[PDB]
Amino acid sequence: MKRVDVLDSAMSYIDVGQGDPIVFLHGNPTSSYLWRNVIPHLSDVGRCLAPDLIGMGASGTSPTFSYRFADHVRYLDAWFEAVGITENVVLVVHDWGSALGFYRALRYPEQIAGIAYMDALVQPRTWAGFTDYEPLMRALRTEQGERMALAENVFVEKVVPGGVQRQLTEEEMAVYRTPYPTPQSRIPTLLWAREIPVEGEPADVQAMVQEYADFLSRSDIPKLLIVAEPGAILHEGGSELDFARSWPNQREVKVAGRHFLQEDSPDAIGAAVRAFVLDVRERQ
Amino acid sequence: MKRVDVLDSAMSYIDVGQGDPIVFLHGNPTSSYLWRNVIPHLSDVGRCLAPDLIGMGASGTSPTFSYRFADHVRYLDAWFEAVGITENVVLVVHDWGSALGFYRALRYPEQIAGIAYMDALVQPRTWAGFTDYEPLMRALRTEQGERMALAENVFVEKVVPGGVQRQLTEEEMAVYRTPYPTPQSRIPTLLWAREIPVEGEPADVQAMVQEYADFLSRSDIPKLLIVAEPGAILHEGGSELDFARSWPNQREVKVAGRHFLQEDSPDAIGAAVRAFVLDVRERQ
Repeated sequence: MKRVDVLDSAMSYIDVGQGDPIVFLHGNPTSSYLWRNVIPHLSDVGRCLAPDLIGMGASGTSPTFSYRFADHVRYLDAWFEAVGITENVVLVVHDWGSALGFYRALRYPEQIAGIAYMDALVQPRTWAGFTDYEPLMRALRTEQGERMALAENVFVEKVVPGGVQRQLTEEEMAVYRTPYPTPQSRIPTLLWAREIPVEGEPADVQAMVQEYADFLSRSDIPKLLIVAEPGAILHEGGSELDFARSWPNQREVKVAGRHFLQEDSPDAIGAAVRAFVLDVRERQ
Repeated sequence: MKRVDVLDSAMSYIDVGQGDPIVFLHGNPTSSYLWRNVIPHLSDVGRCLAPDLIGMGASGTSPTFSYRFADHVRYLDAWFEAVGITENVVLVVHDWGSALGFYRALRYPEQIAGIAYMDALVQPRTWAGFTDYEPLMRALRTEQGERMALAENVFVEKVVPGGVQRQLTEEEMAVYRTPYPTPQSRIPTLLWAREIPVEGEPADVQAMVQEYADFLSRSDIPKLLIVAEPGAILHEGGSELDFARSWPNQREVKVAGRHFLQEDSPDAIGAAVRAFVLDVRERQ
């Protein structure tokens, strides 16, 4: 991995290949590791970059423990600028990664050549859309959350295995556990749970997400929507997937998987993203 | 103790006596407990209020783990407004409590009848000014701080006993460690170490503290400076105590103690504050 100072911390990142950039943004509680089997379908047709968000993966931590969505936006902005990823960017995004990439395309659309997204935060959430996850996420946003996320590491020990159809090896789980050895190291996972805009709160993230939803639903940026079956956030019959399916200049591809679909169908995801990237580069 | 909702958390506070308000503000890593033997010298001549800052004492925690100085400013502002402590207020402040009270004085001087302060943050600091705390406070502002503050709870187990001349009882230490049973509960103590403006950094805190320093050094608000012998932040020979003695309309008293002087001379402190308060109310 490479590494670069960002603000008061340091961000590690995968950087393999040549050409126009293809940026892979992970979510909670994962890292660039999640993309390991998808990137090889792309590293001969583009410069693949996959950063670990601050406090996650192999990256540095926030010395002020500033782990809100706004903080991650600032850290990732600093990373884009430091590395020079400002022209003809294909974003490949998932979970909070989508929120970060969507927001970036909102503010710098001239820099974005295309967006491929999966189980994404496409608009502010409602509790109905959480379906199977509603009791857990609700509890994480009450005072129980400190125990569940920090003392019990629930995202790594339960959400990750729950969100994969196949059985993870012990080495895979060891990799996912590596950034989070102590309760005081797991604050980013709790914050990501508490930052989700659900029916108005938190109001600042709700505003940012509403803004990029309003923009992307009218933006002619080329898009690939990868839908997992049965999926999680974006699922058949759900209001959020319906909204995503309204977006313009968009193609859709279906693959097998739950929330962490990369662990179940990486080759199909990589093949779809590769067709997309070639198509997008054709019209530059 | 009383308790009131403030922003997204809840603040516990002592509220005893009646009449014009006298507000006692503690710093790192203490709580209103620090004033327990000072308030009885005042509660027959004023409404004494002593809030525990968010994440400390008996108060609720910050669900987003937002523990910077500006966050505490917002939470304490919400307390001031909810309890309506906005007229004829005498501030009795110490350590980071002083920064908060000073900053309140800066923005709403019409609400402030007088300020009694001890071992306070009167202006941005220099590393020399730290004297024998310099090794600790340098280390905490490096990557070792997480181990020292979160894993070892250095501020409660070491800094508090080291800042009192007498030996603290078992019950006293049991109280002081009550908010901090786990590493993930100790984030406020580390944030407080990292937020001190030292030689320009952090720059936002430095701007705030410089602003209230410029203001208070020229303000005619009545002041009582309680100087501890030998003290810690405000010591003989130091530039910070010299600047503090620059401040107008001020009376100075001396008592025995180190940083946590309330634990060694609470009756002297209480008598000085009571005298100051009665004078302030007589002139108002």
